[PDB]
Amino acid sequence: ITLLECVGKGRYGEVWRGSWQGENVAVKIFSSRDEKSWFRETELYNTVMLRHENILGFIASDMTSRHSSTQLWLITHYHEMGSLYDYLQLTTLDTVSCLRIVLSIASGLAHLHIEIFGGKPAIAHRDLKSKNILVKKNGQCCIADLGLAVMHSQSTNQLDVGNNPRVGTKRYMAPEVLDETIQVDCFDSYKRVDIWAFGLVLWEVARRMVSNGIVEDYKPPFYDVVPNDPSFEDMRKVVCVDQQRPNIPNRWFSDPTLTSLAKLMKECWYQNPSARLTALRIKKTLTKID
Amino acid sequence: RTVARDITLLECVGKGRYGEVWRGSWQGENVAVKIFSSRDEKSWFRETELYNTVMLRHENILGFIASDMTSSTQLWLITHYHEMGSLYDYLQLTTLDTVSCLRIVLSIASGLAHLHIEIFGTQGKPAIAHRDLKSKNILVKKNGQCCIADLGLAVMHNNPRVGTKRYMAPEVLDETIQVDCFDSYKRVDIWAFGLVLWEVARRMVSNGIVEDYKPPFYDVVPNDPSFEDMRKVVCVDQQRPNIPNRWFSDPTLTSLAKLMKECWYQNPSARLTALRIKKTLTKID
Ligand SMILES: COc1cc(-c2cncc(-c3ccc(C4CCN(C)CC4)cc3)c2C)cc(OC)c1OC
Ligand SMILES: COc1cc(-c2cncc(-c3ccc(C4CCN(C)CC4)cc3)c2C)cc(OC)c1OC
Ligand SMILES: COc1cc(-c2cncc(-c3ccc(C4CCN(C)CC4)cc3)c2C)cc(OC)c1OC
Repeated sequence: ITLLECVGKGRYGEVWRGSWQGENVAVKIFSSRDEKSWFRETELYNTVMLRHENILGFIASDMTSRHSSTQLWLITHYHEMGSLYDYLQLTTLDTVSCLRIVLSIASGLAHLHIEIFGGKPAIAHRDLKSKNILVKKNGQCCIADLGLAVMHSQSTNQLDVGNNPRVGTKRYMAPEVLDETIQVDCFDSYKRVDIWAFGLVLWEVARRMVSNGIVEDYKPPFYDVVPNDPSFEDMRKVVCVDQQRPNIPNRWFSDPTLTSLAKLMKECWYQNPSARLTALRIKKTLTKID
Repeated sequence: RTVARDITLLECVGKGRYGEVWRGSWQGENVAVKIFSSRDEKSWFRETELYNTVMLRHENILGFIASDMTSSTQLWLITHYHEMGSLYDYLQLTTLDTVSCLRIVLSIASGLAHLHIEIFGTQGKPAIAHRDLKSKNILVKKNGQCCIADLGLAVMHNNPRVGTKRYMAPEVLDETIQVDCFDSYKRVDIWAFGLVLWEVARRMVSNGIVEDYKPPFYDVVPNDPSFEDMRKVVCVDQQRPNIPNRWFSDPTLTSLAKLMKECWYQNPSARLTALRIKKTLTKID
């Protein structure tokens, strides 16, 4: 592997565009601060039946050490168009491209959430957001970063919540995460947190779909109501105390597709987690829209 | 930067149900490569999770180089390579003198005490119990010291895998072990250590005499002894390995026999600690 170009740097570590046997690959180099995400992602990618067109493709994971220095690498497919967050900054969507994106995300999420016997455990992501979705050259997306994932099997009644003090991205946390009332030993609780975050992603995408010559600028969820670099408490205030949800631009109600998407995202945002749609129902609804 | 991950596999040095171990070459140096069967993936996951928690570095612990998952899934553990092989291998083709026998057993005690001890701080470690100590899980280094290998069953203060039945302590065989008490697992390691000390002491020459290499309980259980075979010997009959008369003519072997007795008490809380074993060994000879 030759590391060519740094494509991301934060507290998790860095991601590099790398060359391997002539092909681009993505190399995530973890900080020791996030070593538990490296191990969790490795446990999740050990599932051969995780493999799916809308899940970021695994190549290898390695821990290498000499003396007191440890290197933690995750190597995946490389998507040169980058994340959905990057794509939406500068590009607008037509109806077909908007539905293709959101159906591909629903398809990946339903794949994660549903157990296959024989297989793959049921999986909840816990950090779904537009920076954790990659855009592929076919116009479908794939879901990335399983470092916070929770696994469940109904066949053995086993829940595996892993060992990771990391929490989800604050801007996308559901009300029950922000108020810390979430039932921690309930697998359905985790799926419902993913559905809340999916609704926010739907909103980010729909804003960029043109209708009647109008589009909204890219904004992240709750851009207008919290400080820059919002705290956990900043998010709790708007989501839990103020009962805020992302505003639906009135121009959407002129367009059948955006009217349907607004209905879908509202059914992701109930404060009652058990009222929210399932990923399978979202996928079926998006298979029927326009 | 170009990261070279070119490992060449040269010769297979071990093959079991676990998988295989190869002598390999990495940047001109010998490394050992363990290739796991999918049947024993939990052992790779446990050892990897442990090393991702605490990067153990100790002269008497097999040196960690890398843990690799490649996409079925292939799971590889890469360590230092010890050309003299396992203590089990080594004791079949050599006898020992007083100095080499003590250096072997004190190095094992040193590795085990390092596993067992909690050290506070950024630079520290959780306490660890091995749970499968035996002569095949100890390697002989060129300098005459040993190192402990295989943390697949280790616990920090796997899965279908259980300890090697020949070396199981009485409380494991009678299922009385207090499973939520970390000290219980240390005491299981001390039992197994005592058996290893017996295996090594047999091969130490005194007055021109040596015993043949044998595994513990060779005279009272079959090959691949069952759980019931072991329970009847160790729990019901309370048998222990034989101390030959000739040891009692040798001050070193007399001291070693006393030490192994203090590793084999039926009551696990009566057994010596690894630290107390080290101290005793430093005062022999
Ligand atoms: C695991 O295995 C082996 C690896 C290597 C090896 C090869 N390339 C680069 C490195 C390296 C360089 C520099 C740092 C540090 C420098 C100080 N600070 C800034 C943090 C980072 C870390 C690591 C290494 C250690 C050599 C070995 O020996 C020949 C190994 O053993 C077989
Ligand atoms: C989310 O998580 C993971 C993602 C990836 C990954 C895979 N393909 C492509 C990328 C990418 C490439 C390029 C850009 C551009 C965007 C715009 N521009 C201003 C600079 C950079 C962004 C992103 C990434 C980040 C790999 C990972 O692991 C190896 C991930 O972690 C699991
Ligand atoms: C117990 O466990 C592990 C052990 C090892 C390991 C490390 N050095 C050397 C060896 C070895 C080499 C050579 C022989 C024999 C064969 C050839 N003939 C010339 C006689 C000598 C035996 C043994 C091993 C098996 C590595 C492991 O992992 C990578 C182990 O698992 C954690």
